[PDB]
Amino acid sequence: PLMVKVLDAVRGSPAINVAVHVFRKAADDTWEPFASGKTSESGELHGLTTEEEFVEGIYKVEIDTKSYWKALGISPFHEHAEVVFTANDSGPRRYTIAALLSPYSYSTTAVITNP
Amino acid sequence: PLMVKVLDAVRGSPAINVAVHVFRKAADDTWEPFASGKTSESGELHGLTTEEEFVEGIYKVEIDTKSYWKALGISPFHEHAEVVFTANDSGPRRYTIAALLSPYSYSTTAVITNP
Amino acid sequence: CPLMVKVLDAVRGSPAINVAVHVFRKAADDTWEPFASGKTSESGELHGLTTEEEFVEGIYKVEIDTKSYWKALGISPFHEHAEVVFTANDSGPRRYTIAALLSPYSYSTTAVITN
Amino acid sequence: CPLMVKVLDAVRGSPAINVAVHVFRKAADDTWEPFASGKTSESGELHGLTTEEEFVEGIYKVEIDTKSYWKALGISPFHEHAEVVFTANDSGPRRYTIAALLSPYSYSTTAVITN
Ligand SMILES: O=C(O)c1ccc2nc(-c3cc(Cl)cc(Cl)c3)oc2c1
Repeated sequence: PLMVKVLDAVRGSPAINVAVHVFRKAADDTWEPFASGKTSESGELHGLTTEEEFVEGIYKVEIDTKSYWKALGISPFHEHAEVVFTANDSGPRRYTIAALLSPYSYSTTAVITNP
Repeated sequence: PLMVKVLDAVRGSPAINVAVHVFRKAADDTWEPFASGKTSESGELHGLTTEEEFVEGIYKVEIDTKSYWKALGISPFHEHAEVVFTANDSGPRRYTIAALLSPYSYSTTAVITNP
Repeated sequence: CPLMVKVLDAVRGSPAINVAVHVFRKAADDTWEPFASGKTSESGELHGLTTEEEFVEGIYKVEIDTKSYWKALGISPFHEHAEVVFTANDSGPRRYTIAALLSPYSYSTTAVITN
Repeated sequence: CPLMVKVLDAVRGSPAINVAVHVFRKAADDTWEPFASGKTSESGELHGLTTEEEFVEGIYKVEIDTKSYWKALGISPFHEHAEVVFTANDSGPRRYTIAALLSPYSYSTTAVITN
């Protein structure tokens, strides 16, 4: 129910080995760690959560763009790319969070389907 | 060897039924029709060409964004989104041309892999 | 003068007017301390946030209230807000423009840093 | 005054300086007639392309010479050029800014139309 896809605009390739941390807002308004993982050779990160566990809430998907670029030897601008959204508030949906990275810019979009 | 993927930034969905025309620059410098098709329910267009037919050359992938938005009843800014590039000049590659559409904006990127 | 925020609307092809923007500075304890705020003008710009003396090196977060923007236009948006988190570095150029391009299910951001 | 082009560099976080830009008007026979051209300034902007009297309704193409830009910086780019093709419509607002954000394998463009 939650997938992350990351592309590299400098290389024209998937962004491989990008760390991604997902948080969910708790009742006390703090960000609780929810799931994390790394993008594969295809730039995709599957297996973050399950439909049972991915309940309604406000989620933050933090894509660790600085760590990605630094591991490539590049000094980038941003610390991370964040995507913050309410999920599953009209029932379960499947969400793909996609991002396109450059050293001084990024883009993100959501692809949401109803099973 | 050539796939096109189109996403809709207003709907948060694949862009379905987007017409795409591919041209290849001829020896006389005109744009020759090369292949065409429509995106599926997943926003993807497969089957445009073959590795035999997709020789070296300068290609133009024209994504018919105005026709897409007009079919949704929206008056958009652009006539189309174009992506013009040299392909297969260091041997065969597989190209994905991706685009993200809004009524007054679009983004495009390339994902290129070597089989 | 050292920091400007510019916000554009990809749906209407216009500046994003009267958008609330909050800037925070990361404190030593990793919390986000309020730093400056305002609303974008008719040109989508927010000037006068800080001065050279106040804008020291460090990590800053620019939060753009995209949800209220879209709702005021009668549009249901995906994101709670847009975030741009970056490091200010004195060894680079001296004026930072943080630009954002908004759609309901997507946003893009870039840095335009000049002397 | 009715038409301005602004070009930004997503790799360096800067304006895209000294980029050649050619504007064409679609003729009655569907060919592209030269209309105006220039090179972007230190701010990434190209002003003075046309006047109100000259800029009539019709379809225009703005070609940005991204390939030369990247090569002058020592970077191998994907695209031959970037294109932005749109209709000028008198029933909408009166000043058009065509903005482009460049990366080696990707570009984004938006319209900022104001009165
Ligand atoms: O090849 C695929 O399956 C695949 C999937 C998701 C994708 N998301 C994009 C995408 C995202 C942004 Cl934010 C801007 C642009 Cl231009 C493109 O391209 C994708 C390609």
